[PDB]
Amino acid sequence: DFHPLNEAGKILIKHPSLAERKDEDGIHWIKSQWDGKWYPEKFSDYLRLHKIVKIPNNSDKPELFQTYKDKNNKRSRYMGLPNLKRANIKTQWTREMVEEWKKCRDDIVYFAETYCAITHIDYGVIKVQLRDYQRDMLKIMSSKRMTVCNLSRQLGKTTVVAIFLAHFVCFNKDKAVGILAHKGSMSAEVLDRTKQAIELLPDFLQPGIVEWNKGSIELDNGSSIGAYASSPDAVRGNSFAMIYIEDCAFIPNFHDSWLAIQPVISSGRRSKIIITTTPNGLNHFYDIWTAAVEGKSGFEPYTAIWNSVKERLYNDEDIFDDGWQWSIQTINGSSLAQFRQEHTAAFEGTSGTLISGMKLAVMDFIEVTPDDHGFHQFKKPEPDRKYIATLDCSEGRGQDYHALHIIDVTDDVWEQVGVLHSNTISHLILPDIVMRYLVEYNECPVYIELNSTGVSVAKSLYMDLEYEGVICDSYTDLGMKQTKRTKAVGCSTLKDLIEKDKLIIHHRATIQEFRTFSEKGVSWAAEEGYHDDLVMSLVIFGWLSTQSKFIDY
Ligand code: NA
Repeated sequence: DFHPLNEAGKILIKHPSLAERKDEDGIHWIKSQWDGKWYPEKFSDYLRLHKIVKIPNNSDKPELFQTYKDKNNKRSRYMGLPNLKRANIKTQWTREMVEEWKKCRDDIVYFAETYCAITHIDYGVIKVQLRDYQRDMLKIMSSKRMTVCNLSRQLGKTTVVAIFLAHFVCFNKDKAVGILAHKGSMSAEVLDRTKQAIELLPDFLQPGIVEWNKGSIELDNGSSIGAYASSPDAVRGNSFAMIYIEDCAFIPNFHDSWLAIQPVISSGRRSKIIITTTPNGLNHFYDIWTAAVEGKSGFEPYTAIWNSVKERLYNDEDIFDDGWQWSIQTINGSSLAQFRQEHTAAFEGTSGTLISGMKLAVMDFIEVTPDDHGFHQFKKPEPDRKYIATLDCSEGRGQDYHALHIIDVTDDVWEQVGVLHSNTISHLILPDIVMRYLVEYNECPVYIELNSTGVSVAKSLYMDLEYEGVICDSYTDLGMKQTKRTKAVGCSTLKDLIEKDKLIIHHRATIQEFRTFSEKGVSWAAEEGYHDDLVMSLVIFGWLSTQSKFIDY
């Protein structure tokens, strides 16, 4: 029957068959369902697209600063170690060098792809081959002050975490870094890798080394990296410019250590903080991730799981299968319970759904016969009652649906009184159709999602049909402008509204879409083969609900 992962009726992985194809540059490509990128059919073709680059051995030519290391001059070497340079050596800055240094300074991906190395036994010093997830993480950790990663296990995260920590200390002066982990030996392992990165850097990017031991390093610029077992002592006692928290979810009695962290980041001496971990049930981390993902804590959420290692997407026969058999083989020889625990970064005591099943079980519906159009009337319009309409237009039409909700806003408890749901109505005749329902419900104001179709619909209502009740956040944008944050907090507010019983949903298909509107880290969406149009239209309302003008349309 099912692919192990697809245990219930729900599809968590699509077969290679259903994947989009493409023939280009003499090779057969297959689109991956995890990132929507094109991957060659043959594994051998993937390798000649991600081939190894040797960083050549340079003690000879100081002119070639990109690779130059003064390894043979022992006086220049820190403690006679070839890879490390003595503290306080004056570098001879040429104009080229300054530009390249500065380039690395504010382009972390370039620095990571050009200068970070691993020393291979067969090919010598080679460039680290970054992965798309790692690249994404570098950008985020760099551009944002506070970042939190919900990763799976056996992703080589440390490789990227090391590169970043290296980049920080090598291109910032007088900056103290503290790595915090459950055990101090864990955080010692992290900086070991950071040191493995630092020691392979060319002279011009390598600051001189003052201290260089297991639990601590210090550079001649003033920057340091300290390995610590997580404690409230470590945070208060030190003045950190950056705090990296390793395996955060698996740190017992973290609440006090976390409270010690607050003043260090939150208004605030204002320092960077990077958290990376696999999840561990509904503990303190679930609260961190949720606050980040709902856009409440200023943290930038990021997530990556097994499929980010693209080697797994090619089977034993070296043909692209989008991780179909690797996943089967990894499920076997172990357990589904363990695969979720090891490879999926899912939280234990919960499903993905935005709305808790605890709430989705209590939710009753009102069965009604819809119009010629897609309109479901739950409660008739009443004179002197305030209504609010939200519209998520298709694009689209199956693909997906047009979704209009009408919400009775009069009382303290808001009620969904009408829903238009259609994949048959053209967006050219929709404005009129929608209007008669808006006009039926006491000249109901409407907040339209400004997608390609929405913008158009907004025009027709406000201008062509001269409807004076269309809500706009600006004069260029006649509806809800789509942003990452609007969706995030719209979902967050929708969750609250629904669960605290401020918003009452009557439409069965709406409640049913909530049933499969779940985690699509770092956001929420509909899972395979489901629609989210009805939910997404209510997200619009959620976001509108937070707006001051709404506090009484
Ligand atoms: Na308005």
